Amino acid sequence: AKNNAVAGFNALNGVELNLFTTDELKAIHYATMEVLMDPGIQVSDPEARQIFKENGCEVNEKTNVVKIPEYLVRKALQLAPSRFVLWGRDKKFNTVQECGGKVHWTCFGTGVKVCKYQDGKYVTVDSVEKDIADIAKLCDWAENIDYFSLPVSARDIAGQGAQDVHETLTPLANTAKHFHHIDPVGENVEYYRDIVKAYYGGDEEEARKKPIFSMLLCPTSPLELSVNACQVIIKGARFGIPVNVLSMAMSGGSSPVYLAGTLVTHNAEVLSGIVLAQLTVPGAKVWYGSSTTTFDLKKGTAPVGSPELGLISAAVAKLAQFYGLPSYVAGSKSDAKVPDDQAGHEKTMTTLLPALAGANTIYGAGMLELGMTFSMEQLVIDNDIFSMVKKAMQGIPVSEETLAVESIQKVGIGNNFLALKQTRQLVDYPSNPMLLDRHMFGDWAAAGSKDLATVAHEKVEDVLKNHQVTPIDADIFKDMQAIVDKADKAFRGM
Amino acid sequence: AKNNAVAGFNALNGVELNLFTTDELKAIHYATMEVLMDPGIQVSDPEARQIFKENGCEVNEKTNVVKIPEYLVRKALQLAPSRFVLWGRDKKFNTVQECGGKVHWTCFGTGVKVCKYQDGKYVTVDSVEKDIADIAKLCDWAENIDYFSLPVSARDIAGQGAQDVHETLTPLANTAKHFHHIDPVGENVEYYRDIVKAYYGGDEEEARKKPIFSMLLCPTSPLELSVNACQVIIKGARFGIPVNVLSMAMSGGSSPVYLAGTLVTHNAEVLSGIVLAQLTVPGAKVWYGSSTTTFDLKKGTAPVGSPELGLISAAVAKLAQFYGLPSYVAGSKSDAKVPDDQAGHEKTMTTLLPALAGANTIYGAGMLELGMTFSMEQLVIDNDIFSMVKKAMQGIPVSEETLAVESIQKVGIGNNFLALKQTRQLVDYPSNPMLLDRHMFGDWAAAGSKDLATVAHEKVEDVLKNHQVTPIDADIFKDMQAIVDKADKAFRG
Amino acid sequence: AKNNAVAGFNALNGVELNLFTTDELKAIHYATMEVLMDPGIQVSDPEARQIFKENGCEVNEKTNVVKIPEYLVRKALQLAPSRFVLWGRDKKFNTVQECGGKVHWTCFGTGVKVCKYQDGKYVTVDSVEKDIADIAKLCDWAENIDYFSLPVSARDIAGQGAQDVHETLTPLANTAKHFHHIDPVGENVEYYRDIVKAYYGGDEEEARKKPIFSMLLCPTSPLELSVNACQVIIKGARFGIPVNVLSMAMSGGSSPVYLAGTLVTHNAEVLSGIVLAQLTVPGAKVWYGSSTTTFDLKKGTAPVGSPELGLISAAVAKLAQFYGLPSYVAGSKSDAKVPDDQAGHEKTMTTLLPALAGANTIYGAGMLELGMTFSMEQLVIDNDIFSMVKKAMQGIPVSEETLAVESIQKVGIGNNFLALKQTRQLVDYPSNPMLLDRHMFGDWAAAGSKDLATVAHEKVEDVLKNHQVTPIDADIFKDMQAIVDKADKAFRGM
Amino acid sequence: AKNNAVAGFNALNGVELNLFTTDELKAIHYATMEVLMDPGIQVSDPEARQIFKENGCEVNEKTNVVKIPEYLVRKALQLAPSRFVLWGRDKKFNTVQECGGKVHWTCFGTGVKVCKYQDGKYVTVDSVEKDIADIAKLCDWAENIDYFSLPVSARDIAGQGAQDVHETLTPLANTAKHFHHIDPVGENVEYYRDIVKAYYGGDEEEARKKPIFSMLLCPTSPLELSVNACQVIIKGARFGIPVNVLSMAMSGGSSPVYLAGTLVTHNAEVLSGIVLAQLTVPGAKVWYGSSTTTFDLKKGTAPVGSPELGLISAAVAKLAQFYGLPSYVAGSKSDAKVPDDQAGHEKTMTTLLPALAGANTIYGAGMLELGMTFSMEQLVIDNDIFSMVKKAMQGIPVSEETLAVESIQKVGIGNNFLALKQTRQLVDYPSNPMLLDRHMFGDWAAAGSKDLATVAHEKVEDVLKNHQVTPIDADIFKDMQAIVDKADKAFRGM
Ligand code: NA
Ligand code: NA
Ligand code: NA
Ligand code: NA
Repeated sequence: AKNNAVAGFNALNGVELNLFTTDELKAIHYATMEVLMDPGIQVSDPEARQIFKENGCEVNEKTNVVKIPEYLVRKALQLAPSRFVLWGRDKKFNTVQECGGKVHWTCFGTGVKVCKYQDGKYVTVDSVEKDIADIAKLCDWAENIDYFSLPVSARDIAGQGAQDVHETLTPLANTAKHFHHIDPVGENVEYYRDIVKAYYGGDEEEARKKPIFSMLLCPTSPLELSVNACQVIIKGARFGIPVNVLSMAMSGGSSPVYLAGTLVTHNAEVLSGIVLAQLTVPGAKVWYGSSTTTFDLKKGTAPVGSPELGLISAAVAKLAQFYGLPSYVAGSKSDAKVPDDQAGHEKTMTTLLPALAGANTIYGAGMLELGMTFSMEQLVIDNDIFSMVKKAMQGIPVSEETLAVESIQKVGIGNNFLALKQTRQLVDYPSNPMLLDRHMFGDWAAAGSKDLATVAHEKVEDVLKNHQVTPIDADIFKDMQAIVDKADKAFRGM
Repeated sequence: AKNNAVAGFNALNGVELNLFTTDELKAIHYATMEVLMDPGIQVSDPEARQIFKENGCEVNEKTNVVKIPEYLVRKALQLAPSRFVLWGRDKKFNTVQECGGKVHWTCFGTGVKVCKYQDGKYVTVDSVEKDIADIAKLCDWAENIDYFSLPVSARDIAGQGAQDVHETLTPLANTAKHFHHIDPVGENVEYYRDIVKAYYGGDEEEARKKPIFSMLLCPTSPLELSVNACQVIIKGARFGIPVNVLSMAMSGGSSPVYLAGTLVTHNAEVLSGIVLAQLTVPGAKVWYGSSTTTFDLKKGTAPVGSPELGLISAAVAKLAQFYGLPSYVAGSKSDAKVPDDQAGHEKTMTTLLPALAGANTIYGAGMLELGMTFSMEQLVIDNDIFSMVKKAMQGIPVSEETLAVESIQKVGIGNNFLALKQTRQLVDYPSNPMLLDRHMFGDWAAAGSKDLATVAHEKVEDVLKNHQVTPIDADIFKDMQAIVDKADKAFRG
Repeated sequence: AKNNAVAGFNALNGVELNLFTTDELKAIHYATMEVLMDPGIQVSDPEARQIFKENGCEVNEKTNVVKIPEYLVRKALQLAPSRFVLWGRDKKFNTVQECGGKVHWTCFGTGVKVCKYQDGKYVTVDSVEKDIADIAKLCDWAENIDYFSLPVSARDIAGQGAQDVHETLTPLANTAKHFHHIDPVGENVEYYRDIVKAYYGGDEEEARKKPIFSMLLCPTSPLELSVNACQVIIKGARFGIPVNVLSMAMSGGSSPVYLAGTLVTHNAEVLSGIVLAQLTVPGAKVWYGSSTTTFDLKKGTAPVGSPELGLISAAVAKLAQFYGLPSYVAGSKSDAKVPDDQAGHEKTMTTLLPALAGANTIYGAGMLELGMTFSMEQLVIDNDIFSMVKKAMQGIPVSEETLAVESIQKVGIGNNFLALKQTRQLVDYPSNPMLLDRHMFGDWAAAGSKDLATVAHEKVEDVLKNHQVTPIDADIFKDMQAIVDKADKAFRGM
Repeated sequence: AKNNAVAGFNALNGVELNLFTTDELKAIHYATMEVLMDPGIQVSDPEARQIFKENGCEVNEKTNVVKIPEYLVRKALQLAPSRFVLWGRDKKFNTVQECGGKVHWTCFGTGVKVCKYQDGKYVTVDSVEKDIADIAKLCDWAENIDYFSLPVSARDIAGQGAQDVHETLTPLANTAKHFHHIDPVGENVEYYRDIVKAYYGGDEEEARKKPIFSMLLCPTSPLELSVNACQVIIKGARFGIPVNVLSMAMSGGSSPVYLAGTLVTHNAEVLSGIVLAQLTVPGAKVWYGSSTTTFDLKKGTAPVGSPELGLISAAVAKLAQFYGLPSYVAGSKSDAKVPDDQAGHEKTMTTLLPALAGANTIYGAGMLELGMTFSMEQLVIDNDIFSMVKKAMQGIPVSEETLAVESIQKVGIGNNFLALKQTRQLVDYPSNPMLLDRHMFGDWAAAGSKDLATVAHEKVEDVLKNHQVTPIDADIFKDMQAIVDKADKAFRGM
């Protein structure tokens, strides 16, 4: 009968996107190891500078300049786990972060304005702790949004209390998907530790095992570690909070105009963060990350929706895969000041590259205005664009079955597979976009001839008006909120 | 001193995107052959059937089903030139089509409706012959549209005259660039040949030694070769005109719901058309094309701005590089009825994949509404998109200079490169979009707060109102004009 | 949430076995190419010598020695179909023979003796057409036997008529699988053509489009094309019958002691056949075959159960894949004069190697005594072996599901997977040997303490007295049976 | 003239068997570093448990559940040697165990029954310390048996004396080949260390330098480390006694039905044991071993003669080579009760797969009845198979001399090589089995139509009587024999 015995067969599952060779990967490494020694990094916080020294570095106390020897970069890289798991309040939302090409998406972070609908026209308005609750609710419904990252700032809590300890409980409550705090504060890290230890009722061990709060720090480009960042890392490590050491460098700005040199300036900064982490607590969960892009040597902005942002995040991932770490990179971002043709493009352009390259986590969903405004319409739109990607990422499955030769034959010359059994079993196999319109001119017209913004906007309302977000336990919540009030109290007592 | 010597070094220039492995490529191939022997392929054209029979196929004269032996696919593929040049009336538009990754873009083709303006809004009219004379004018200006493919059908010529011969002189007339005729007629291929022999002054050599015109054809899925097709090929071969054998299958409709299967069906049809071409005139200029997409088993239509399409065009571009022929795949399309947020995503998703796979020619620029409308506005957007795509395909160039180690050092800790000499030199290195906005909310708002559609629209006007298209010779034009006239004459006959 | 998106992942399905680098392959080819020009092969038949001569072959008529130019070796290898399919009378037995590693099995062909059981022990007596009938029925049951190949000879028809023609109708009659004739006779090739054509109701189109018969010739080692072999090709190619150009060299005998060298001699012999096949009729179905083995300079016999046999088939298989042709090779062959311990080892040693190598068709199933005797018992035992192989060929399927991390987890430390949901969905996943006894000592002895030999013998009997075979149509059989007679009478007429 | 200058050339020496890609290794790895953290590994022994905690391991003191951080796996591995040597009392038996594909064989261990010749038939009688004596004498002779591994138990010592110590000196005196103790005891490791120090005469460095004693232990599936096992690792590690950290999972019982998943469990277990040994003593010679098999939920037992076992070992050998350590896998085992066809087959299946993948040590020779009985006949047989296995691993040597185009010509069309020089010189080159019969039928019948089993029985007999085992210096044996006494004496003091 038909064969069912085959010899070794080499296959390709999904889509492979190559940006470097080892000889090239290594060069980028060497150049960074050089830069790490001259000039080195400016580590402002003294405690961190202390840890660096103890472990073998060369710290210049008058200029706060540390020189990291490759052997530490090496050692650091051996301590770090190649994988850890982000937890949610609903285990179903858990998300894994592991050295590989297993792609996950998260929303933008962190904007200051919100693109809400006013009198017929969408209006850019200043964000507030409440806007955060709405986004959080929305992203709790968006499937492709694995976990939540602080979308906008609680500006209205500015000089009022612990805005940062605020941007913690709000998210944890308006969603059950893991929370990634983009704006942490080195001195208030204990507050996050507490708020979580609170969720798991006074039990710390549990909050270390099932962490629901992770944070992001930023090496100040070029070649500097802010005191805020040093404490975020150190506290992040010791307590058990995953730490994303993401970078924001700009070709022609804080790093070379060339993409390659830029990567170096980035690698150096991010690697010094990761090093500082493992020297504090070996096995500290870390993220080799980046949001680096290029400086528009003209317009006067940080274009975050251009191929460069895409290529770099793409590359950053490949570098993370090379170092054995999980990647969190900029992706699905746009410089469009509105959800129009451009927006859709730049979003698709900056996400597909990093995804095919295997970015363990791409952030930018729902963002607009080069990271200034956050649009909920743009989000659900992006959240759909990802589904398309996840299909494309399916690439081409070549098997005797998928080849379907008999199938081709049964149908014969000049017929259709419509009736056929197989065709019916694969009704869902094809990509079925939630918001994209695949209708005739009639169907569409006889439905309002609405553009995607509108189609999406109508979706924004619906979700908000009915999505069901698993709420935090009655008492537990008041325990957590306790730490927030204590944080505001502490704060006002200048 | 500084080093200036290096041993063996393996580099990666560009962005390498992979879909298959050899073992898998072979697999696809066998299915394609295993199918080429059963059921086979229906060849309605009796002259074709003879050509096939003449070489060793099993031409069942009563059903027309030809059966092609792998060895004939082997000789076919060893005859078809791996590369051939396209010529625009303007030498500076020449476009090399060669088995490999050298990618090029060409506008969409060929719809029946145009998305133009009216009263503050865009409206869907029905294509005409004055439209083609404009689409051609724009594409002549569009710097990422290497050559011209028929945009929309000159409807005001149906039953009036030879719509095709009209659809030939009009384009060639309104664009120095090359012309790829989407809907040519097998019985009039000689008309075209002559319209060209004219431009060159009755010199059928300069007409061969400089194809300023090429054509397309689509085997009828699944596994059929329409009569018009076989003649477009046979004549195209005989006259020495570049023929593009593009498939039109639809997973879940005319081909297996699966892609691998769909590729087999596509491979089957496209190849046969290639074998038929070669057996006609060894060395005939052919293409391994495809517009194959998936039938939306949930909307009762053919989504062509979907990731499904993207993957198919990209896969075809590989099967193309595999056998050894130039590719022409369906990319940069969208099922969006309006140049909105969707247009971007869809256009980008579908153009990217083939662009990165190495499609030798990607077409669909300007399209909209699954392929019924041609927005002059989207065309320009897509053209600015292609530009961005290009910077992308440059990936990361890792060299001792691009790594800029010394640069990082002269600037050092906490400073900028704005000053740096090297940086002042690379001012035109970073991607610079023509339409895409990258300003602040302020700057942009004080512009009118124009969305890309509106902005892309004002660009069209500017182009149509001021683009100087290199005009055909005065007489030369009147000569060709006649070929169209005589053609229309015979028509009314 | 749970990951459902991954990029470029290279995987290995099944088990891969390598024998050569492309350089060694090419090298072997180069020897072969030169050996064809010097000394060249001896084409005993004039018709073929002519055919060769016409396409540009230096043909010395005084010695019949033909020299083949590389470009012809090339032309032919490009003319031979990469794939063709064997047809059984039951479309549910059809077997695909196509370049690659799609492994298939067939019984041995063809011994002169039959090893049966008489007075308690095993008795090796001479075969008779009846035996052929019994083997045919037996194999029509065995799953792993894709198709049937003339197992033994009708030594009783010897002298009474044309045995080879009887050797055609009997097999085609006792089994509805495909029939591969190991002993065709060049002059009678037409008799086969008709029995088949007869079967199809005279329609030759159907006989050519659905070959129910195929045959194998043999280059005469070292470097000779016997007329018998020449006619089989020329006539096979013309009629439309799959021809198997299989070599039978012997290291230390008709080829060097080394194996690399024996492969050259073989390669030279086999290709010369294909050159003929294609030059006769372009596109003729062909098989790159071998059963070459090493000679045991010590024992004076050419062992066909030695590792060298296995090594050689494996190599030939690869050589076929190199030239783009389907392969037919030895394997699953033993030298032991009875189904004992030796038997099982040699069977495996020679079937395992060629199999993991991708041989398109392994033949030798149910054979004993250096290819002299056919063992009804060893055929079922072997058949089951082919199963344990098909399983082994699955190797390790590594996917998110196979890794089944959750599975290991839900079960947890110090527990059993016994009553776990997934375990019960894979109840039939493991290898389930039909003969090989996998019972405790107890359960076995309480079943007669039967060794594999006897246990087999019993399932042999059951299969014969109980297996049904799709009979050929009454009307048709007499038509074919008539072709047999028109040949027997004509044989006697001398 | 004749060339003797050739540019770069890629060659494949032997046969290569693949199973995973790197992406797939990384995959299997992560799942092990995922499991190694959750659930974790239960360490029964507190002394070892302390060692884990000491080195940053999170111990759940109450449940005894140790969570091993990936970095401890990485560090453990960096410490472990990539090679070490096994010594025999006879310098000529020294066996190297090194990361790579250098294959070696050792007898099965450790059954409790000896298949011996009763009244004309084979009987399964319970073993005794004496059995070990002879089995040791047998193996000593078997050239394809690198070193000896306690095959049967000194059953007649249970509840009478220090059995395991009897299972030490006994093997050691009845063979000069290295002895691997399959079942050592955590509280007697010191007796062994002393006994060895005795052979060398006080010099412990000699005992460290030339270990003539190694020992194995088995983690408890799934995810457990019995008290005894832990002590084995620790003591062996501290004394400089190699230690085989061999796992014994069962697909469908203690590990996922799938093999990928099972391997993951195998990995977690076998690694933890490696991590322990290392943390206890950096540089402790160890083994990444396994005998994990499948479990026919049907037959009611775990068959160690199935293709599953075959694949598993192979898979484990690769993993072993992946991590840089030596392998000790199960192979050359059978489920058959009597040495019949099944034996010879199942043995070649389980032994060939690992030999090819390149197991650094394969063990299962001389075994039958799913690991219950130890056949002395099957032993001499398996050993002779390994010879055929060894030839097979020679694959095809492609070279100017091996291709031998001159030789092919020197002989020419239709003439043999038997008379040729190159042939008479290579008379020893082909595989020459000791028991596999390659005689024609006639010669065989004369020999008395003896199967392989009995011809094997006659060989065992011939060996047990006449093979001489090197005498341990009489005096030294006294010293050694003495320490075994102190082992018994002490034993009765409880
Ligand atoms: Na694939
Ligand atoms: Na590059
Ligand atoms: Na696999
Ligand atoms: Na070799």
